[PDB]
Amino acid sequence: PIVQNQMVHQCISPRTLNAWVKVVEEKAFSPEVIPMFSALSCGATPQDLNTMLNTVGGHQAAMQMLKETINEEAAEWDRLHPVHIAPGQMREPRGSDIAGTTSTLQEQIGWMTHNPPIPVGEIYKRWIILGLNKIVRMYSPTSILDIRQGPKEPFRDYVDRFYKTLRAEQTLLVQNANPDCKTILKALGPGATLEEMMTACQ
Amino acid sequence: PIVQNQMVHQCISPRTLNAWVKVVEEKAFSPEVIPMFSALSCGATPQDLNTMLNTVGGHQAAMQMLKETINEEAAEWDRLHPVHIAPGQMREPRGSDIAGTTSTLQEQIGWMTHNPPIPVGEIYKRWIILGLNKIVRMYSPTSILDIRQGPKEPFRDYVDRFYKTLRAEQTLLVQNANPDCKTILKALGPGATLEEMMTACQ
Amino acid sequence: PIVQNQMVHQCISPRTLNAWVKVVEEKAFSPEVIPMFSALSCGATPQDLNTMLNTVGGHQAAMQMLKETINEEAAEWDRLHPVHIAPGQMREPRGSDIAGTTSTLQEQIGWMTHNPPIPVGEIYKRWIILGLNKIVRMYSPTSILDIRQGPKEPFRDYVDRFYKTLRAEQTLLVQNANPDCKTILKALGPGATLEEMMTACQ
Amino acid sequence: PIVQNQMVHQCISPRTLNAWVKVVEEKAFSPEVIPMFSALSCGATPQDLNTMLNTVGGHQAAMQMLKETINEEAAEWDRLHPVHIAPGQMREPRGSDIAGTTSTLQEQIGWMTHNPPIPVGEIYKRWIILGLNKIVRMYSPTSILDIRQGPKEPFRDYVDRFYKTLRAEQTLLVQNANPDCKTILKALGPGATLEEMMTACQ
Amino acid sequence: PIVQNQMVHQCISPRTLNAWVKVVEEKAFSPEVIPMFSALSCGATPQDLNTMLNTVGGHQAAMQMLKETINEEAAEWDRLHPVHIAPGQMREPRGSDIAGTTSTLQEQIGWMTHNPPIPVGEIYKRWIILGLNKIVRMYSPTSILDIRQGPKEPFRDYVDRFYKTLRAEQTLLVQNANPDCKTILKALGPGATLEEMMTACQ
Amino acid sequence: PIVQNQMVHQCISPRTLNAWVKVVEEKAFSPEVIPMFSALSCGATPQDLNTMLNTVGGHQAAMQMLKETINEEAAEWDRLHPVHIAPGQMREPRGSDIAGTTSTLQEQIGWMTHNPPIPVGEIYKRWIILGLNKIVRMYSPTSILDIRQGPKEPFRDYVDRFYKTLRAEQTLLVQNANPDCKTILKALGPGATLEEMMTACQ
Ligand SMILES: Cc1cn([C@H]2C[C@H](N=[N+]=[N-])[C@@H](COP(=O)(O)OP(=O)(O)OP(=O)(O)O)O2)c(=O)[nH]c1=O
Repeated sequence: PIVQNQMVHQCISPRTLNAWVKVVEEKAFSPEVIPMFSALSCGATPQDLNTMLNTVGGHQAAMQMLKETINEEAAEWDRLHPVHIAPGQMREPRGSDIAGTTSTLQEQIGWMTHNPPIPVGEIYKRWIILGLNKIVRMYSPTSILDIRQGPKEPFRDYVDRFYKTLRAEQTLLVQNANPDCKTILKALGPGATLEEMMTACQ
Repeated sequence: PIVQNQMVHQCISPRTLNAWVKVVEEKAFSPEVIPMFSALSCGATPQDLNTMLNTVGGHQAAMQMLKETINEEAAEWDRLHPVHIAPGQMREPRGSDIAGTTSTLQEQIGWMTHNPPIPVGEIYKRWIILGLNKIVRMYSPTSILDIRQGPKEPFRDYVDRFYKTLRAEQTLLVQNANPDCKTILKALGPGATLEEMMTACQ
Repeated sequence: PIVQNQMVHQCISPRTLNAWVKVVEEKAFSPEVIPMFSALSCGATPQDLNTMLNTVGGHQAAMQMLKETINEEAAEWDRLHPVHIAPGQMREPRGSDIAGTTSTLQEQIGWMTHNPPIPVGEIYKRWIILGLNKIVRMYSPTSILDIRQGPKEPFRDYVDRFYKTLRAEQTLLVQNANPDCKTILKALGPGATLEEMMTACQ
Repeated sequence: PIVQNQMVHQCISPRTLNAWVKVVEEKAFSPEVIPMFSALSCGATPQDLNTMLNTVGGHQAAMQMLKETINEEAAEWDRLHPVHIAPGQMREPRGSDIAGTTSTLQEQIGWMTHNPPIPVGEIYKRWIILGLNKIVRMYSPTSILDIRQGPKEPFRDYVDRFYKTLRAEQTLLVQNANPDCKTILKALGPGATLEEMMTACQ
Repeated sequence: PIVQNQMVHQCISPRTLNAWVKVVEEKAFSPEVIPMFSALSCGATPQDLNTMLNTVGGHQAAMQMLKETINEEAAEWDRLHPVHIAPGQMREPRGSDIAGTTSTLQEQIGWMTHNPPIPVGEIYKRWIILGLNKIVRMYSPTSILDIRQGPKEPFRDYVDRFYKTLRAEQTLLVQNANPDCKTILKALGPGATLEEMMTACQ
Repeated sequence: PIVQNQMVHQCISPRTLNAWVKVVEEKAFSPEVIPMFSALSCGATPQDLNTMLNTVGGHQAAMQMLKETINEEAAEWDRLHPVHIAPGQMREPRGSDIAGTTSTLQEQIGWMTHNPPIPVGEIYKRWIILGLNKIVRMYSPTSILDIRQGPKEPFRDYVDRFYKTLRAEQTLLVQNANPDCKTILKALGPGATLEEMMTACQ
């Protein structure tokens, strides 16, 4: 990553490397993996981002879908930012330089610490996150339409399932509630907060 | 977070990230989670606070109740602090900027390290804590009225249950004691400290 | 805590937070918990001390006895140090400011780094330790009078039990020894060191 | 490694040492070991690279194949960069100096921090990585031609196996799919992305 | 401890605290605990040394024997260094100040960072180590005279037991060897190294 | 160790201490322990080297063989570097000073940070490593002549055993291969690389 000493390059830590590999191993593509990715890659260069993605051993279908989204984003970058070199001067990054496949670490550092910065790390991160969100959505196993409260399922447990599903996938809460709770919730009227719904079906 | 070097931004550490996720996994919304949240988010920016909340994988009913409390606090902020920009100048934060959904990290840093500081991290933290306290109270499973000393339950064990319940929920200690201990405690008279009660029913 | 860079404030570390919670979980109020508390709270502000106490999830009988001892110490402080403010000047701490319930972190820092310092962290720590020692003594399960050497119990094992009990609770060693060892120890005469006693009953 | 303070030498950390040994123990020569090697050896001197390789206890067939590839790369270096010393001056590195077998740590440091640098650490790392890629390929147990979708195997599971194999080893995806999915995929037409294939056989 | 920034005081780390408690829990008073104690207390003040000793929960017979040895060493210090104060000046340490029971942390720091230093931490450490060596010797369960090679016990295993015993306790190696190995060893003649003995009875 | 701030002394870390003790516990004197020793003792003083050796609890036969090799190396040092003191001047180290048994930490530091340095830490380390290599060789359980490929043993598994043995101990690879693989390997002709042998007997 690049952090403050000046803005300097630091090696990615074993701690970070291991945190990410273990998140992926334990959580696969549950939606909460994405903010963890984002936070573990704070200050990442593109080289660091590729490290993190490359150190994942399974899920190679997902990793190939990700390469696809990256190549689409990189093609769109190049459409909007065609590149035209001057000895000792900073060249303009192309999509593949942002994605770290045709740029050196030194180039990456030169862009990211330029004044003003060309934040290649943050641009690449957004393309990766875009890819990862597609993957989360792909691997979401259940439609929110199939999350319905069981006859002895506590409302709270049902709400947990409901919003967990909506998170991966992205009135009905009441519609999908069991008969007894639905009756209570209908009687609460419109404008009830979630808190008030949950208290009423407790 | 922002800490002293100057007040500088530092990446959230894997240690912190993992500590918080593991607290939530092991303790759910026992009341002791709140001071742990507070201490793990020392110096947090709003971006860091969202990271911590976003990395929680379960409990999405609670996470949605929290969003509600945040949006109420943010609406009250905006009622009290309407915003009116000057090139290169610091804009005034709105509720959604404090909550980190419409402000950049750079803006956040600019507010929090301003002289005088606009402590958006601490303001957001208070809204989050307000939400989390509601959640603790919601998930408290037992009324203090139902904590009563068993006939062979050691007084100390009963007192532990009593104050654990009162903590989640927020004379009777004596009223709820078993017959034998209640007699002893009545004889102690008013003004007995807890220490003296516990020694008397040992 | 406040440590040297100047004396600066630093966030409490996840390491410290977790160490303390795990000590309490594994050791409850064995006497060795107290020096561990003391060492983990090195440089603590009152806010940090409250963090550490607040992050404990069980033992709420003990935590309430502790609040009592704190309020007594704070009432005695106020009796000895009544407080009489000048714009931009440092106010004098009251008991509740020392205990961190009515003082801000900034006030705490201002007292503790004043020249000369008003060491609110160290004063509060002593009140806490006073409370914790009462708790250790309360939860000590056995009178030293009931620690007696078993007929086949190795002397060393008996001495361990004896001094472990005396530590929680706070001639007889010989009196409480078994017949065979007592005879040997009586023959050693007065002035024997513990080492010499232990060697004689080996 | 050499990192920024100046570019200074730092001892390899126990954390790094243990991370690498544990990667190798758990993952052997799965392809994801290589980027982990690369990232754990960030800033490595040749001495550090030899440390990391030497601390591996098993896999000595692989370690000897690696020595072979290193000696070939070192022989090619010497062919392209023959060496011709001046008291107190920096000598030119030979292959065996790059590989750290005939150079001291001090020499290594002198090359790597020279202006301009003679990046012996990065040159050696590339030879090692070249060797490790041969080893990954050797130990790849399955031809991509033998990865075929089972009749009840979910497409996603089959794609994972397919790209995992291709990664170790380095139209057919459709050819190797089961009859039912192959029919769907043929109907999608050419130019389908992987995402669209995976959605169609879901 | 006191370490270099100036010589400054630093809080004892949770890492150190936990390392020591775990050594004692796992190893009791095997002789190898002593060098670990020494290395974990590098730069320790007397306050730190007391912390480390006080955080041990079991072994209170040993801890009381240690207090005895400390009080003897402290009495001998006072015999050799009687103390005779000048406002704002450094007083001379007595035994009990060296052992940290009557000296403050500030006094300790003032002695240890004086020019020239009065190394109270190192003096106390030597008294502690003296005590701990007595304890190691006390708890050594076996005389070296009872370590004899079994008829099918590998020589190496026997030598391990022999020198392990001698270490706790502090020609015969040959005398205590089994008949077959003793014959071989007698034939080797005098002046054989241990290496040569071990090779001969392999 | 001594590392860069100036070259300053730093305490050995609990991390290092524990890493070494655990390596020895898990790996005994497999050859890979030696490079781990070397890397964990980077910058070690002789005092640190003795710490590391002294903290090992088992293997006291090996530890005594090591003392022997050290005393031989130290006797050879003294033969080549006899010592002839000037108030406030640096004395010349004898073998026993290099091995840290008759030199103080301060002396050690004075030698190692002298300009030019008298690298007592590196000299002692080489004597230790010399000893440890003898120990590795002693405890190597099998002659390379007894490593022969089983009739259903995969060639790769056999090569692993072969080079693992050669490493502890320090044409035949083909001679010791099973009949079927030996035939293939004979047909490959001379000059085959290990890679080509392994591919041919796959
Ligand atoms: C002793 C022991 C530790 N662990 C883990 C628990 C801990 N997880 N986290 N932290 C690790 C210790 O690594 P940790 O102390 O976190 O080291 P690091 O992350 O490098 O931080 P620093 O060195 O303090 O700067 O080992 C275990 O799983 N089982 C065990 O028996």
